[PDB]
Amino acid sequence: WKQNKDGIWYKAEHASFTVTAPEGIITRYKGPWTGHPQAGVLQKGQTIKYDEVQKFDGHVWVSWETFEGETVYMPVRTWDAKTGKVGKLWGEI
Repeated sequence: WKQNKDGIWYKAEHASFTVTAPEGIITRYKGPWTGHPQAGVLQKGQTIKYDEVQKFDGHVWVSWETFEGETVYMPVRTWDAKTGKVGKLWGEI
């Protein structure tokens, strides 16, 4: 794990994620923060391959690049910054 200037915990990791959340997962642009503009919604059953994992804004995120070259961040589980406790995974890896 490594932390950048903004306090975003990131780590390299190459794996695939399949969304199992009933109502899908909302994706964001720019970074792993709920306040960033929405990039779409990944619905149940859909799978993506991420190249980096982040811990920020009370969640664990996975990121990847789209065909268009934009980086998209997706939350995958809750994260308590003060204790490090992580919640249920919203999909399979």
